[PDB]
Amino acid sequence: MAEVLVVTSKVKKLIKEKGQMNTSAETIDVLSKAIEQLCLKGVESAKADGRKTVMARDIVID
Amino acid sequence: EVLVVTSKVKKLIKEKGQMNTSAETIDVLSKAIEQLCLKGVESAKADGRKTVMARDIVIDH
DNA sequence: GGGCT
DNA sequence: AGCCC
Repeated sequence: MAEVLVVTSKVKKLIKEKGQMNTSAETIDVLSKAIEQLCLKGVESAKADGRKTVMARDIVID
Repeated sequence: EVLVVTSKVKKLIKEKGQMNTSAETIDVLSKAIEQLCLKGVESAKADGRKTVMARDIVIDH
């Protein structure tokens, strides 16, 4: 799907290796929505600063 | 290390923002995913489950 | 590599 | 001049 923004295999490997847990399909969808929201907040910060580039300091996790 | 699909993130930010994406931006997004997944493991384990589910990924903040 | 922010 | 397409 063109909608998936996370590397499914690497996310499942992290959760398996660090948690001994499986990962639901819906977990991948929520993580992809999280990325989309972070990128859109990033665009707003960069635009407010009059920049053309989304930089690390534009991505704030509360 | 990289947990986001770099080409799709750059396409989203280019298409939705008419902006470039810094290399460090990709690293911060990957750190964000790692932290969300590890908080997910905590919630799932606390609930006695063997699967990280959507309700384990808390993002409303 | 070839420009750009 | 460091860094992005």
